[PDB]
Amino acid sequence: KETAAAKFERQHMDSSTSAASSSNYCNQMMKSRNLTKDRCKPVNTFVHESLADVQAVCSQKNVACKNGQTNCYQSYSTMSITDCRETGSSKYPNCAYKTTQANKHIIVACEGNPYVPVHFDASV
Ligand SMILES: [Cl-]
Ligand SMILES: [Cl-]
Ligand SMILES: [Cl-]
Ligand SMILES: [Cl-]
Repeated sequence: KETAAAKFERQHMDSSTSAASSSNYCNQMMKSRNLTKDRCKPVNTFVHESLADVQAVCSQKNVACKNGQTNCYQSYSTMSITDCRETGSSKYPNCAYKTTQANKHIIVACEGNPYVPVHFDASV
């Protein structure tokens, strides 16, 4: 029922902040974006750029996706992102995440009309 594009926005977009603030950013966002609902999603990246700038990556550098598909695009410039990863001591339903803020290029898979981001492949 959620479209592929809407799910990417929900899981990866956080334009309201320019960078992860505290070490608690991931616990708060993973919960409020409903990613710790049935289980603890183990890894998740949030992008702190406008939605228009992330959508523009679909017209940037075409590269292969880790899975071998070729609809992946790497942003030309670096972007503010937050990596959220469960700690060794996280346990549904008490999900615990490590927050790591960084500035790097993002790689996303794009599809449809309009051609927008539908999957977050990696960051470099
Ligand atoms: Cl949509
Ligand atoms: Cl939701
Ligand atoms: Cl991710
Ligand atoms: Cl994804």
